[PDB]
Amino acid sequence: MKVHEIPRSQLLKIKQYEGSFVEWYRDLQEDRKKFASLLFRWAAFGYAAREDDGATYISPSQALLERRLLLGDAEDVAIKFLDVLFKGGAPSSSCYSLFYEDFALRDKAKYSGAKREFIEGLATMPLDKIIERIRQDEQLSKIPAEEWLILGAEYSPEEIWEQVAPRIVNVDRSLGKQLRERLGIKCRRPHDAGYCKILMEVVARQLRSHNETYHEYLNQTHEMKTKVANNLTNEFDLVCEFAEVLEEKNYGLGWYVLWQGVKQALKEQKKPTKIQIAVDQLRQPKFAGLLTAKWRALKGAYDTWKLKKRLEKRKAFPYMPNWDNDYQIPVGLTGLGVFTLEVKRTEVVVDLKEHGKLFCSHSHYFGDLTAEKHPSRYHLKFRHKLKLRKRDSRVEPTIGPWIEAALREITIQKKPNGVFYLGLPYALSHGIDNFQIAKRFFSAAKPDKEVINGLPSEMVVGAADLNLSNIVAPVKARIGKGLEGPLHALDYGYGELIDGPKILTPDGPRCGELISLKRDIVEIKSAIKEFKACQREGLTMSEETTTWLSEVESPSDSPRCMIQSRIADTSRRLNSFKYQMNKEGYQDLAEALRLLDAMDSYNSLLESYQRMHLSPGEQSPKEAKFDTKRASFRDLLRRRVAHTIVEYFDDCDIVFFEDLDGPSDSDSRNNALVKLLSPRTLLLYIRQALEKRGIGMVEVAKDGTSQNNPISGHVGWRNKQNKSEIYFYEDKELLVMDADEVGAMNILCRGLNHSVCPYSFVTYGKRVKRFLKDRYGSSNVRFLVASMGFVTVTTALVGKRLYYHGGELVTHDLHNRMKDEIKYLVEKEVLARRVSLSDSTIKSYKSFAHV
RNA sequence: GUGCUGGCCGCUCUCGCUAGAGGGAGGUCAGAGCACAUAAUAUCAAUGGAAUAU
DNA sequence: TATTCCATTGATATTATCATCTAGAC
DNA sequence: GTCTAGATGATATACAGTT
Ligand SMILES: [Mg+2]
Repeated sequence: MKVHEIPRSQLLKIKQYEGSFVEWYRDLQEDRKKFASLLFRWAAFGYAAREDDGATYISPSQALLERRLLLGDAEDVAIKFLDVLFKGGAPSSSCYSLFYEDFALRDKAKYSGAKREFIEGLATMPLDKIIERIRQDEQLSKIPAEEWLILGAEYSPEEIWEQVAPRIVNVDRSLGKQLRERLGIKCRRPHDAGYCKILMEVVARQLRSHNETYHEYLNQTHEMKTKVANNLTNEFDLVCEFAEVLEEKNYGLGWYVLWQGVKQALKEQKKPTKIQIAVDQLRQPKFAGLLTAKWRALKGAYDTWKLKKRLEKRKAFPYMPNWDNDYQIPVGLTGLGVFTLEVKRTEVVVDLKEHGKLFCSHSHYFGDLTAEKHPSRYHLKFRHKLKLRKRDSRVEPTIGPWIEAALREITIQKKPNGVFYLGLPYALSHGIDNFQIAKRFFSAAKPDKEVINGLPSEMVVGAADLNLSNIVAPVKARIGKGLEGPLHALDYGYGELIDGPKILTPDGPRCGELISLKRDIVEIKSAIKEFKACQREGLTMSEETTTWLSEVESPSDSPRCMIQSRIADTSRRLNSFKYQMNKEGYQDLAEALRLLDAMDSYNSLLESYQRMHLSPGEQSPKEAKFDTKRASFRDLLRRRVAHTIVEYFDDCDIVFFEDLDGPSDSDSRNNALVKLLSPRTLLLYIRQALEKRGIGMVEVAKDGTSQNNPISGHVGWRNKQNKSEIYFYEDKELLVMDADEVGAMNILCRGLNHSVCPYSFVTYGKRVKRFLKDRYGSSNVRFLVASMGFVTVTTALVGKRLYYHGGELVTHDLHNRMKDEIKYLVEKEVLARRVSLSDSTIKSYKSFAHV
């Protein structure tokens, strides 16, 4: 009902409504706001003031003192009510009596089946079984186990229940009624049970969300403080002193600034540098200790200082939440409210008994929808259809497969434009077989034996590489117990390829022009930027820029006029591209990504151009625009990419992906480029789309999955001029391979290996511990260097990278030497040989295999 | 059902004019295939522009 | 190279998406 | 009967270069 079901949702537009629906909705929202605000004060939370960006705050003690005045003598009852409501679950399903005026308490506990079977089996149960059964139930725990034994022995179950039922009644079910009579709580409709139930559960949801957020926030602050306090060295003190000195000159620190300043301080300089204040401060005697520090220590000190600066920036408490926006109001079938669903020829009719009827329209998402009524649920059957708004289009209509789901609740919500929407959250049912093998077997370093015994004897698996160009590179294989082949699945057996590595979709013809357009936009931006500077000091623009600007036909020759001619020409081309791609439905995804990049650049060009007249000293801030067209196009592209991958892999069980990193902090130089791929949300969408078809997804370690040889495990050199080719040197021969089919193959190799074989590490964690225990004798070992950089593990080095190439560990230097050897060999234009990874003459894939 | 496109004409703004470029609302003429898990709250990091300094 | 102000975007955590007894009715 | 509405319901699946 909940363990093996997958929830999804979609909306229907409410065309019209009868009865007093709007009054009911408005009353619910107003009471939600009021009582959420009140119960936030009953639970004395600290919070930061919103008006001054959290400079000041209200301590928990002041909130506690104000609560003592607000509640008075009901102080203790409210605390118990709040504890029960915050814990949640079934023991708190009777809190709606805080609002309901006609609430009546039953004086006996419910005769549930779990207690029927307990009482009916008292005769045969020994004392140890009895005490172990009732040590977790708070109702049954009200009676000692020995008394249970005498009751079972001397009395019949029919009279046992009568003797016991009043004794084990839950005494926290009457707390709300105690508060309402004592504080005079009144809601808008105190004689409607469903109204009170819905209101209480919505308010409780909001308060529980804030409770969990608040506690994790207060925990994380202390965690950060302890982590800062555990790392204290001399370099940290020196870096703190250096950072303070720079802030007095309004300069501030950075990793590049510190590193390059230390680099440039040793060498005497003549020409002034971009980082000159830092260099001048670094040449002072009091920072001599920074100039002789080792790189690892300097990096660690910088990291600790960065953590300290982030820690000092946090507020004391989170903001008080804003309750003003509307909530989705849920109504169900066993008590929350009452609704009936009727699918008609042209409408969907939702019947709320005494709050009117809602008439809704049909979707193409819920195509050919039918609903069948069952005792406490609806069975939904529908399909997806193409929406073609053009009446006479040449596209042949398509229809998807059937979908069967279970519906038990509905939601109602109002959009800010004044339209009402009905949400239908349904649940799909699939076997939890594929999702448990992915989480318990393939994500574990050492799976337990009973997991291994339950695995099937055959599997189909896949792997894929995702990039900004040639978006997807997939590979499909089949593994099984008792099979033979090049692929070795750890703890499971062997397997052989089904569909070798390839590139699913190459880039389109229009990708070349969409880069020239962005180059032109950036060049115009530079022209504007230097025109302003030359205007300020009464100089003249350089001849190169004037020659470039004069290439477009213009009605004048002054620079401002030439820059405006260039901007008009550049947007005539962007609009043409947008129109042409929208005409076809955005067939190519790489072209769409390039178009998005060009549009983003053009927006900055316009923003710069609008401020082309400002005078020194005066600032101009950004102006708010209520535009959401870019966010709806960017989202459409991510969903379309997730669909291509899931459509390719529709017959697999497990799919392997590398866990990519999202945009980074200020120290990264290319995080504007990775915001455009935007990888983490793409992975989320891929997981959601695979999960709708009962396919498991695993994320494997990514370091070195683009540098090892899939066949022999040797390192290669990836060309800098062209990133789509990688070169290897084996058997005194030079070989070349595609660097996207190498990534997919290495991802498949690491997935089948549970990511235990490392690419590089420091002289541990579960993966490295298992690798050390299996490849070598034991996990408690030390390392000594030998020969020309090879390492021998013995049962010394500290803090050094060690790489695994070809089955042996090697030191950092030998890895550099091998890559350099390949580089010098290729620089001499030595002809290489093409190797295909889908060859059927390959006898073993040795990449990331330690056994 | 939700989402994503241009040309042309007035009006109205900001900037410039040896000269035009851009924004907003509206009218009109066209274009239009393939995706869809729906919400509330909180928190962190960056992107772009402008001014300032070595 | 750095600082400050605006508005917008990527990402990650919480809260959610009912079942079964009982008392009245008719 | 069988409805249909209100008050009450045992505990709990990993790991740490890449775009
Ligand atoms: Mg790649």
